[PDB]
Parts: sequence; C-alpha cells; structure tokens
Amino acid sequence: SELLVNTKSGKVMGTRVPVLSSHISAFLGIPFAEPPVGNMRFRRPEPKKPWSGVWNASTYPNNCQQYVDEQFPGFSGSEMWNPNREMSEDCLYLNIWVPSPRPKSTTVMVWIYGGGFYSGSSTLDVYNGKYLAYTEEVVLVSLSYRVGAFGFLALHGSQEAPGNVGLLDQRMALQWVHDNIQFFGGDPKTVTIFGESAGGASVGMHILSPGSRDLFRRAILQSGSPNCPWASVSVAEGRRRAVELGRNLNCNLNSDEELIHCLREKKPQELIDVEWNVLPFDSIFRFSFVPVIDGEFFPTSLESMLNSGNFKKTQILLGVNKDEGSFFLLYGAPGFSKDSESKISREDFMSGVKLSVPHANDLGLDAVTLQYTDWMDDNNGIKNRDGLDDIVGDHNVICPLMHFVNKYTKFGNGTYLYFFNHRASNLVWPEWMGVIHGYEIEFVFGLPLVKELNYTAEEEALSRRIMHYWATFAKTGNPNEPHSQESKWPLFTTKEQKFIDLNTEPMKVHQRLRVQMCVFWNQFLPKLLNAT
Amino acid sequence: SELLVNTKSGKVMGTRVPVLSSHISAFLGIPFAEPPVGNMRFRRPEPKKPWSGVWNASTYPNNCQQYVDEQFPGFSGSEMWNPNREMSEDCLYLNIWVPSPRPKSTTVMVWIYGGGFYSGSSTLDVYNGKYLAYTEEVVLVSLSYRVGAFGFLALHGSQEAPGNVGLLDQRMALQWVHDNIQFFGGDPKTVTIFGESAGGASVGMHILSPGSRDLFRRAILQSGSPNCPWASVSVAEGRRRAVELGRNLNCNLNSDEELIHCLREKKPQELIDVEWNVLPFDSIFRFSFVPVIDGEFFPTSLESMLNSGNFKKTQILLGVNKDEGSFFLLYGAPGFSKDSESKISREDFMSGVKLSVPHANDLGLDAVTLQYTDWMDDNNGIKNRDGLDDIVGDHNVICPLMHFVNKYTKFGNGTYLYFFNHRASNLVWPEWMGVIHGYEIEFVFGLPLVKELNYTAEEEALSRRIMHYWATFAKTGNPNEPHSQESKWPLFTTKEQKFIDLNTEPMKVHQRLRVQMCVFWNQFLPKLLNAT
Ligand SMILES: O/N=C/c1nc(CCCCNc2c3c(nc4ccccc24)CCCC3)ccc1O
Ligand SMILES: O/N=C/c1nc(CCCCNc2c3c(nc4ccccc24)CCCC3)ccc1O
Ligand SMILES: O/N=C/c1nc(CCCCNc2c3c(nc4ccccc24)CCCC3)ccc1O
Ligand SMILES: O/N=C\c1nc(CCCCNc2c3c(nc4ccccc24)CCCC3)ccc1O
Ligand SMILES: *[C@@H]1O[C@H](CO)[C@@H](O)[C@H](O)[C@H]1NC(C)=O
Ligand SMILES: *[C@@H]1O[C@H](CO)[C@@H](O)[C@H](O)[C@H]1NC(C)=O
Ligand SMILES: *[C@@H]1O[C@H](CO)[C@@H](O)[C@H](O)[C@H]1NC(C)=O
Ligand SMILES: *[C@@H]1O[C@H](CO)[C@@H](O)[C@H](O)[C@H]1NC(C)=O
Ligand SMILES: [Cl-]
Repeated sequence: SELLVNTKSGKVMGTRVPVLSSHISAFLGIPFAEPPVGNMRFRRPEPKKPWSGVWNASTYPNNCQQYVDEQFPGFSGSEMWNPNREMSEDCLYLNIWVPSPRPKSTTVMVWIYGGGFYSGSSTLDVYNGKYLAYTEEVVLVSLSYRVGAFGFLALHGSQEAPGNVGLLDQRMALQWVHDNIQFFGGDPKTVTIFGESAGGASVGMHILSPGSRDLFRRAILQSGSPNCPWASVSVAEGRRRAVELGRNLNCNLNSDEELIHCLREKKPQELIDVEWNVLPFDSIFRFSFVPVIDGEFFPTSLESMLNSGNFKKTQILLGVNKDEGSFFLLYGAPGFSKDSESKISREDFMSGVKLSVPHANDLGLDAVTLQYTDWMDDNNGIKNRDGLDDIVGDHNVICPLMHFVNKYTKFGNGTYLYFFNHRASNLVWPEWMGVIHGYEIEFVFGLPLVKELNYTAEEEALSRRIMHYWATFAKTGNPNEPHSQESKWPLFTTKEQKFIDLNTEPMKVHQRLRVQMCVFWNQFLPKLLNAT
Repeated sequence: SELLVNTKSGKVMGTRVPVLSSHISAFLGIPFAEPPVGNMRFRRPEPKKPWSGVWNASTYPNNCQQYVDEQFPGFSGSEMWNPNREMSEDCLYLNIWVPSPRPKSTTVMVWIYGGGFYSGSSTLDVYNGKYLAYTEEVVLVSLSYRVGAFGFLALHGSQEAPGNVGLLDQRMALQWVHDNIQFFGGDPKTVTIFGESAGGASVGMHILSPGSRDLFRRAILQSGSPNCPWASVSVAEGRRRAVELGRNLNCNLNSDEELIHCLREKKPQELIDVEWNVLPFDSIFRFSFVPVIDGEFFPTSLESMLNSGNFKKTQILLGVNKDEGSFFLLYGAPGFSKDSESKISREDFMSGVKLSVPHANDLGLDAVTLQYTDWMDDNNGIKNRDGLDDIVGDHNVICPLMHFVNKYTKFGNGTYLYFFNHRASNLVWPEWMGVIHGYEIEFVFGLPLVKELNYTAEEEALSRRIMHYWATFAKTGNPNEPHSQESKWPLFTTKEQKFIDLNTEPMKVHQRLRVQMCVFWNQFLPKLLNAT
C-alpha cells in the first residue's frame, strides 16, 4: 500500500489527494514531538513517544497558539495568513506530500513558515505543497513550531524556559525527517530547508547553529536572514520582556520558578492578549518573543560567527521582494491606508522614520531622514511614502540579508541571489504596496497553475520557472540545468556580486543589490549609533 | 583740472587712460592710511597724514607683502594672481577710475580683492576697472589691505597686535571713499562694495561689523561669505597660531610685548617663509592668519549675529561658480595634475576628503565619504575626482554661502542669487578643473570686451550682461532694469529660493541651489561633529 507507512514512532495512514488532473499522496498532521502542554509550556520539546495502531494522517493538524490579525475582517489579503485550523498548544505536527508512485531516494524540501516568530501556520492555503511536490517530483515537508511567548520566552539560566525552544521545535522536526523521510521516498542526505520572513531567518539560524547543521543539506532564504534586527534579542533583553510579561499579568516576580509557574497557570490567549505590551518602543517590524543569542543554540554573537566562518559551508539560494516594508507601514504607521494611495505628509514621514528605526538616537534619526529625503521635493507625499517604504524594507530585510550574503559567500560553496519584483495581476492589495513581503510565496508554491485562481499565462510560466529553480537547486545545489538552453542564473561571487530579477520578463543580471542604501544601513549607521 | 582733484588729505593728479577706442580718468596709488611699517606693523591703520603739493597718482602702488605662488612658474593661469609690482609693507593705497567727463554724484563700486586673506593685490590685470567704469558709467574704486601675518596676526588682549587690522584697513579705505569720493564725481550715499573669495567674505564681514555698516549702501559677494570655514578663527586659535609663528623664529614667548617686539624685528619674507607652518592640520583651503571673532569687530559669534539679525539690512547680490574646489585640489591633493585629466584612485580620494575636512573625526570623514561616493562604481576615477571637487566646492564656498543667504534673507531688504557656470573658451587650465574659483572675475571686469584677449562674441555679451547686472544692482538695489523686455532675474525669497544661471545661454531660473548636499554640510555634519 502506497498510503500506509511505518515510521520509527508508529504506523501512519495518509490520503490520496488530487493535483492538476493527477494525484499524489499526502500525510498530514504527523506528530513529531510530545505536546508542549501543562508543565512543558516553554520547555524544550521532547521526542514524540511511539504510538500503537495507525495514525490518521489525512487531516491538517491544529495551529499553534498565536495572535490572530483582525485588522481587516474577512479580507482575503490578510486572512490568508491567519490560522485556518483550531488553535492549541498541542501543535507540533508536520505534513508530507509524496509523489505517486513513490520515488526511490528523491530530493526533500522542508518548508518553515514565517509570521515574525509570533504567528504562522503550516496549513495555510498558500503553503499547499501538492503543486510543488507533484510538478518537480520532490518530497515536500511542512514543519511547524511554537511561536510567540510559548515558543520563545527566554529566561537565560532557567531550564524550564531557556529560550529558542521554537527553534528547537524545528530542529526536532528536521531530526524526525532525518530518521523517517526514507520511508516516504525521501533521501535524508538531500534535504533543502527553505522558509520565508521569520522562516528564512530560521533557515539562516540552522545554518549557524551547530546542533542543526547536520540535519539538512542546502538552504533557501526568502525575505529573511539570521541577522535581521527583528530576528533575535540579547539574553538581558529577553529576560526583561519575559519578566515584563509576568508583571503584565500580576505574576509574582521574585524568582524564575515562581514567574514561570504563574505564566504556566495562564490560558494561552491571556499571554497573547498582552504579548505586544513588552516591546521597548513604539515599533514597526518588531516582535516580542524571538530567538535569543544564548551561548548554546548560538555559540557566540551572530556577527563573530559570520566573521569566523563558524557555520555550515554549503550552497544557499536567497533573495528579497521589491517592497518588503509596505505591509508593515499599512498596519503600523500614520498616513497609510489600504483604501488610498497613502501619500504621506512630511510630518507623517518624520513619525514613520521614528517608528521604523526603534533604536536610533536623535543623530541616527537625522541620518536616516537625510538619507531618504529628496530636499528639492520634501513635501511630495508619494516620494515620502515610497521613501519610508524603502526605509523599512532596507533596514529590516534587504540590507540585513546582503550583509549575510556577503559574509557567507566568503566561506560558502555557492550562492544564488534573486530580486523578486513581480506584482501579481490578481493582487488584492493597493498598488502603492508594491511587491509585498510574502507574495512571492504563492509563485514558489505553484498556485498560479490553478486556472480558477485566474493568474495570467505568463504568471503560470513564472511560477514553473521559479519552482524548477528551487527544485533543481534543491537536487543539485545549482538552480540551473547546466548545458541546457535557458539563460543561466549566475553565481553570486565575492567580487562581482551578481543577482537576477525574478519576473515575467527575460532574465536580467545586475550587480550589487542596493549597495548605496545598504552601505548606510550596514556600515555607517551602526558606527553612528555606537558613537556617543 | 579734470585730472587734478583736491581731496581732504591733499591734491592728487591722475592720468588719462584709453579704453576701447575711448578714454577715461585713473587715479592710481592714492594713499588712504599711514604706512604700517616697523613699529606700526600688526597695529591698527592710522589715517594718512595730509600732504603738500600734488601726489603723482598715475602709476599702480606697491603690493602688500605676501606669499608668491611658484608652483607653475611663468604659467599664465597662476601668474595672473601674483603681485605685479614691488612688495612693501607700505602698501595701503587705493585706485579710482572715473568716466570722462566727470559725472555728478554717480554710483560707486569698491572692489575688495580675495586670496584667502594671505595674498592678493589691487593691481592685477583682471582687477583693471577702466572697462567696468567706462561701460557702466560708474566710479570704480579698488582698495588694498594687509594680508597674512601683517594683516591678521591676532594676540587678543593686546593693542599692539589685536587682529583684524586687515579688515580695518578695508574699513579705513571705505571711510576714505565716504569722505573723498564726492570730489571724484562719486556719490558716497550709493557705494557698493564687492569682492571675491576672501573679498566676498570681507564684504560679508562688513555687513555684520557695526563699525562698518555706514560706510557703504549695499553688497556683492562672489564665491565667499563671512561664515566660510576658512574665513575666521577664534581668539584662542589666533593666539595659538601667533605664538607658534613666534616659536618658528625662536622669538621670546614670555609675553605679547616680547613676542611682538621680536616679530617686528624680522624681515617680511622671514615671516612669510614660516607662515604656513602654523596650521593645526594638513589641510586644503585653509589659511594661517585670518580674521578673529574678537568681540569688537564682530560683537558676538557670526552665527548668533546672523540669528538675531545683528547686521546691516539692505540688498545683496551674490553667487558661486560651478567648480570652486578644482583649483585647491590641484595645488594640495594627491593624484591631481595640471597636465592630466587627474582620474583619482579610491586611495587618493580617501586622502582627498581627509585634507578637505581637516576638522573632522573619523565618523565625520565617513559621513562625507558616504555622501559623495557612488557605491555602484567606487573605482571610477572621474566620479572620484568630481566627487572630491564637489566636496571642496560645497564645503568651503557654496554651502557656507547658502547658509548665509538663507539667514540674511530673513532680515535683508532683497537678495539676488547667481550660479556662474560658463567655462571660458580661451581658458588655460585643463578641462577637468571646470568653472574655476575666481574665473568669473574676468567677466565682472569686462575683459571679454578686449578684442585682443580672444574671447568669443558670446562671452563679450555675457560680460556685458554681467557688468550691467552689477552696475544696475549697485545703482538701484535690483539687477533688473524695470521694463527691459529680456528675462528678469527673480528675487531670492525664504520660501521659493530662486536663483539664476550665468552662462552664454538664455537665463533659466532654479530653486534650492545644491540643497541636498548643503543640508548635509550646513545641518547634518555639524550636528554630527558636535555630537561625537
Ligand atoms: O501593526 N499593528 C499596529 C497596532 N495594532 C493594534 C490592534 C491589535 C491589538 C494589539 N496589537 C498590536 C500592538 C502592537 N503592534 C502590533 C503589530 C501587529 C499586530 C498587532 C499589534 C504594538 C503596541 C501594542 C499592541 C494595536 C496597536 C498597534 O500599534
Ligand atoms: O590649505 N591651503 C590652501 C590653498 N591655497 C591655494 C592658493 C594658491 C594660489 C592662489 N591663486 C589663485 C587665486 C584664485 N583663483 C585661482 C585659480 C587658479 C589658480 C590660482 C588661483 C582666486 C582668488 C585669488 C587667488 C591653493 C591651494 C590651497 O590648498
Ligand atoms: O596646498 N598645500 C600643499 C603644499 N604646497 C606646497 C608648495 C610649496 C610652498 C608652501 N606653501 C603652501 C602651503 C600650503 N598650501 C599652499 C597653497 C598654495 C600655495 C602654497 C601653499 C598648505 C600646507 C603648508 C604650505 C608645499 C607644501 C604643501 O603641503
Ligand atoms: O509590524 N508588526 C507586525 C505586523 N503584524 C500584523 C498582523 C499579522 C498579519 C501578517 N500577515 C502577513 C504576513 C506576510 N505578508 C503579508 C502581506 C500583506 C498582509 C499581511 C501579511 C508574510 C509573512 C507572514 C505574515 C500585520 C502587520 C504587521 O506589520
Ligand atoms: C481518517 O479521517 C478522515 C477524515 O474524517 C476520514 O475520511 C477517514 O475515514 C478516517 N480513516 C479512518 C480509518 O478512520
Ligand atoms: C565547492 O567545493 C568543491 C570541492 O570541495 C570545489 O571544487 C568547488 O569549486 C566549490 N564551489 C564553489 C562555488 O565554491
Ligand atoms: C610720477 O611723476 C610723473 C608725472 O608727473 C610720471 O611720469 C612718473 O612716471 C611718475 N613716477 C614714477 C617713478 O614713475
Ligand atoms: C524692504 O524691502 C521690501 C521689499 O524687499 C520693500 O517693502 C521696501 O523696499 C523695504 N521696506 C521698507 C519698510 O523700507
Ligand atoms: Cl604668549
């Protein structure tokens, strides 16, 4: 039987699902950890102890407990990212799409969802793996992990809430795949982890963390990077927010044991209701419970590891979207509306600058402002909008990722960099928002191949071109098929720094993605804020 | 006679000079102060004691003791700036061109030479005033003042060497014009002072100084302004350079009397020969002995005075050239040469900005470098050269002037702003140097009118238009004749900030001359240097 598979933890029964006038096998909601429930909230995951009988792996599992975005109720553009399944702390499950008939020892890609480390689901419509698994004949795995305080509360010193456990949640799913993927046709020696936003930074953290390196072969990062200013926090700061979360619920605060114990008696949503109140500043693109640089998952500072070459040396394919930051301005900055062109007064631009670089002193705010303001036209509400759009995208995604791409490529065995700048013909968001953070995912996952979704012919062609790049890279370490006729995506090299546009037009090679702005973000401004 | 004039100090006898197939009157070498020699070296000028008989005022006077530029011996492009007659401390003379026949109470323009306060002469071929006085029917005066240590050695506290005496020289010539220009057909109620480089800052400094505000009606500043970073020093820095100048001549240093008595014993060129060894920094566009902010010529800081409106309220006309900095890099900065295009390596560019901003910490040099480097092309030697050229131009002339013009226009009674960017067809310097510091002077003074000088027909028109702009402004406060078909040079206003190009093509109006770079130079970099 194709759908009955005996794993190291027990038997599993999947389901035949249809894809594009064909079918493949799906195993949905396979447990890989013990439920982190009760006195195991905030604790490192423990391996799923084995079960008797047959797991019904035909339905998506629960979603992890997370903040639900209700800004625009019923709007598809926002709720495609919201939980589509009941929420529970019992969430550590994974999904598998296997081609039919089952391959022998074929390539495995493991999807890690974003959502800023406080949200995200493996069961979203847009992460439906059946299209990619079927089209590129790969075994496709959605893992899940604890987000928010449940996944990343960090009281360095405590063994009851040490931090990074949502990252260990993913490491443990990776280990599950290492021990079990062969039973589905997967080659555990040819496993590509990929992920977007917080998922891309996660990928980058498994590249960096020694405990994770040996559980996967290659790596893809989309709009995310380990060193992003939002992607981690120091031990002291994570202790602050953890204790501050307690104060916000009348938790006794003398000791970690008593603090932890209070927070474990709480209902999930009570933690979630106050989760955002622990941030140091009025922020945009900042999140309360993210990884901590602890000396265990992360041996030292992310930057010293990058200098020393202290990370996994492999091939990586990574990139960013044109307008990473627009979605965050819409939600968190004055002057932005989903229902107007969001032309931005000067006064609102000043406020958006403040909210966009939380940590900058006054001098740093003046530098940022100067760097992005056209002083022949400082009242042009569009240039003020796009300018602050660039600010958020450059500060939080593009420039952090270029720092990572340059540091990594000095030691890696091959880098491929892309600039995704197609705006979907069928987009539900306004034109000012541009190529939005997360909207390359639907092309990665083959959704433009569904005729009823009404993407254009050349959008289907772009999706197939992207899936193949991803898949060919996952098999071979190179997005291209060598000595084949299609134009060849070049290696990013230390010296020439090439990268490609990803869109419906023929390929274009460029060099030095956003150096001018990124020199500011990665070298000048850090020197400026450091000086006092 | 018409050439014999009884002044309040004695009779002078001028000479009849030809100009453009006509003739006018010239009174050369009229003395306006007592010769500041021996024991009156470094001291405030005293007014010329009256003489008996007829002063031969028919040949140019001596030039003040100055450093003579010898980098290009016999080369016309630099020789035209050097003394063209004997140098003497006995140099406090002025020259007057009067149209023939002698007008009744007409407009008076008093020229103030530049030269970084260490050099310059009233008697250069480009400062010949016969063309301007004849063509525009004005009475043209050119004064002189002590330069270098002789004029600006400052030991504040002392009345033997108090500083600024070169500015007082100018004032006393202005006062001589107020008292005797009526006898030459000049209207002492309608005197316009004008000058270039150090002369422009001098004009500007008289606007601010109270003891100078009544000796003229209105002001022209070319490529200089009072706040230029090379144009003044504190009393402490002046005293430091004065004591250090003594040290270089093993002068007694225990007291100002002892130090000054020692410096009055040395021959002029002994002082000159060490004058440059007192700068605090390896720098370009910096000069040893310049005006002091003493509390008396300037009652408070240049900035506070501009803020409180503590200056003369009238009409000013002012402007800059396109490539002010080129000349200073040629003489002082690596990779530059008079006989190559002077493509600049990244290395020489770094060395370049270090000499341009000698007062800057490392964060400041970084900011400058970030501000003028194209990081898509950081090794383009042309872009690096031009970049360095703009850094010197903007920092030393343009942006200092723009700060002055914005501050002045709040309180003034009318501002006119120019941007001179014609490159003379017969120029003897290389193309890379562009529109050079000082090279619109030949158009102000009508040199294109001389057929033998080999200008174009369109350069004569530009000079004729410039001269008429200058004269008309001096006579009325407005460069525009108020009917005059043409194209009217708009008033510069606080809000709209209009200026005009000066070149051979029809006048265009723009707004916010170099606002982008000047926000950096006037607002951000100073705040950075103060913060760190
Ligand atoms: O961007 N949203 C902007 C935004 N929304 C809300 C509505 C949801 C309730 C709290 N929820 C969030 C909070 C904060 N930041 C959030 C970011 C995303 C989603 C909810 C947030 C920071 C301050 C504390 C509360 C409130 C404040 C906001 O500032
Ligand atoms: O810190 N050191 C400061 C420094 N000083 C100089 C002046 C050198 C000779 C002046 N002679 C010239 C003048 C002018 N314009 C010129 C154009 C071309 C050539 C010579 C010119 C206009 C104003 C009057 C003098 C050069 C480089 C420096 O770096
Ligand atoms: O331009 N600086 C570069 C420079 N030049 C020279 C020319 C020889 C005479 C010195 N005399 C001048 C000095 C300076 N600047 C000058 C500019 C024009 C003409 C003579 C200068 C500044 C530094 C000290 C002396 C020597 C040393 C230099 O280090
Ligand atoms: O700033 N504080 C944070 C913040 N939180 C929210 C609430 C969650 C909605 C995120 N849901 C979206 C996601 C992504 N892309 C989106 C594009 C458009 C609309 C929603 C998107 C990609 C990564 C996964 C989630 C909104 C705006 C914010 O800025
Ligand atoms: C597994 O669950 C699905 C969903 O309800 C159902 O269709 C199927 O019959 C179940 N299988 C068994 C053996 O219970
Ligand atoms: C990767 O490593 C192999 C051998 O270890 C080497 O030959 C190859 O050139 C490397 N490729 C890149 C892109 O560094
Ligand atoms: C001044 O005197 C006469 C005019 O009376 C003139 O010709 C002469 O050249 C002048 N003096 C000198 C030294 O040139
Ligand atoms: C000041 O100038 C303005 C125009 O710039 C004009 O009203 C007048 O010339 C001056 N004002 C007074 C009160 O004299
Ligand atoms: Cl002393």
